[PDB]
Amino acid sequence: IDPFEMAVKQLERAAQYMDISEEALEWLKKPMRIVEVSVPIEMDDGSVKVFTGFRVQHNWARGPTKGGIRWHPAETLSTVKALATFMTWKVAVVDLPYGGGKGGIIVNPKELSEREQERLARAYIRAVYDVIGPWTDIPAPDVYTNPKIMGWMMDEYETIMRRKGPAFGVITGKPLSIGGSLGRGTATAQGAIFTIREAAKALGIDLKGKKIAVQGYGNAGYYTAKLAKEQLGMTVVAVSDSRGGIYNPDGLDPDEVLKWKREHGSVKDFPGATNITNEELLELEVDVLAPAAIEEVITEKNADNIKAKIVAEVANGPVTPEADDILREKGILQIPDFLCNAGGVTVSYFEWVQNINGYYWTEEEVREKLDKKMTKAFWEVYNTHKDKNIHMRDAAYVVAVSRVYQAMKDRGWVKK
Ligand SMILES: N[C@@H](CCC(=O)O)C(=O)O
Repeated sequence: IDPFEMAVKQLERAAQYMDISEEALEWLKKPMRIVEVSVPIEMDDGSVKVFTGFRVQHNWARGPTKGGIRWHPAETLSTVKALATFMTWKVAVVDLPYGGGKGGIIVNPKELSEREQERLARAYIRAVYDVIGPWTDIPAPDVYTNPKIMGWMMDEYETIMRRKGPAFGVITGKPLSIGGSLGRGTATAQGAIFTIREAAKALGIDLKGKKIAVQGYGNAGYYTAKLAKEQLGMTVVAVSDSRGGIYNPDGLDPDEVLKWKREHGSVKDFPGATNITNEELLELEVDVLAPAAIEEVITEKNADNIKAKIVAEVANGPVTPEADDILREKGILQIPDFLCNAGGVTVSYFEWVQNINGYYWTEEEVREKLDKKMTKAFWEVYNTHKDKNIHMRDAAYVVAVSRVYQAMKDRGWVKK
């Protein structure tokens, strides 16, 4: 059903466990500003083709909006609005001076060439310039969008702004050569590792030598497994993909698996492991489950088959609302998605701070700062969950919407 309707219904259901006025809830139920523009480019055949681009600024009570740009052929305004609403909560839960935003272009980047991609990025910036800025709206990379497009977009924005302010801060996730940050590439997996470490500390289970399964061997999933094996002392026994999955009782080395992904199709047919499917990995005996794949994979059909003490939501929406209650009844600690993968937006915030200050940090400073914010965020959510006897998703929503509501009351946007 409609993504924005799902997000609004989730917020309504989470509003039951916290004191919020009706006017503020109605304010939060709709985005503050929605921009739909035409994005024309010159194709390699010389013809001009016009694309539809979106930019949604859900709420800027706590600061400038922040969200990625999507280049997907199945992108709609409703999906962008839903993701912007989720970005608002994501930046509110980790205490960032940001609001929630999102953008997108209905396009297939595979069919476009390199020059067409650069033209598309520059035209999107020229179209949405009036509503974006370093203190207004900071975009970021997302699906089918990379630091190269970030660099093109930053260059176009700087060309339009005539270098009259900090142009590097208009967009994050850009190359290190031009205003990039250290630790951006592994930000979300590092944040997820921090939240998993805190969840284990809060459960009383020692994670060294414990089984972990990660679904989806993408950028987030591979690094989640690699850091789980490296700094958490986990044991990656199973990983999965879009074609299938592999499983090994002794465990797998993330470097080899990623090496294999480069020579053969996906992760299927690992030499020493067993070829399994995605549902099999979901209902597999591991200590921590990390579904970093597409959304809606843990559902009512397989909710009661889950046997993982910790379900880390690296992806956006990997667990359905009824699966949340089923897992809570089963006594499984569930880390909400907009809290678990908040490391990416936190490191993007660090990059923005470095851009606006003109001074840049090292790897260690970024890592320690990210560790502190994710630890504080997880502890706030878990304390809210314990003091009120609610699902962890409800506690995270309470924590985020409380900050947003407080900012709205301070600004005088809403009174009661
Ligand atoms: N949490 C964001 C990261 C991009 C950003 O820095 O806003 C996302 O992946 O949607």
